Amino acid sequence: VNYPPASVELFGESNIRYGSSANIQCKSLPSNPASQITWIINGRSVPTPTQREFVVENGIVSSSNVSVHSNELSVEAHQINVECMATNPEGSSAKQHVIKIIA
Ligand SMILES: *[C@@H]1O[C@H](CO)[C@@H](O)[C@H](O)[C@H]1NC(C)=O
Ligand SMILES: [Cl-]
Repeated sequence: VNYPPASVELFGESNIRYGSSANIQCKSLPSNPASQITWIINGRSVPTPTQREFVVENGIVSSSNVSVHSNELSVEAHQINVECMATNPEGSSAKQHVIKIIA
């Protein structure tokens, strides 16, 4: 009856020009109860401004869209490591997405 999200779906630009932002979307796989989306940029948590929840047959999908801005403090070794985590009381799952900053 209750179970954690089995994984997350992570979509977005994989290469962007320095100074621009990448549109990143995270969608949890279905969970019960609903999961909270947390974002991690280069190893540190950042706010989740909004998340949107949908019901499916199994449980609930949580979705969050963010824009990741590339600048001198967010870029490390010419990339940005983005991780999305989906957590409910039964456990959590996560995926990472690497944004390359092109020269
Ligand atoms: C989130 O982004 C996806 C494309 O990556 C888009 O289809 C969807 O409508 C967006 N949702 C919101 C609330 O912006
Ligand atoms: Cl791309």
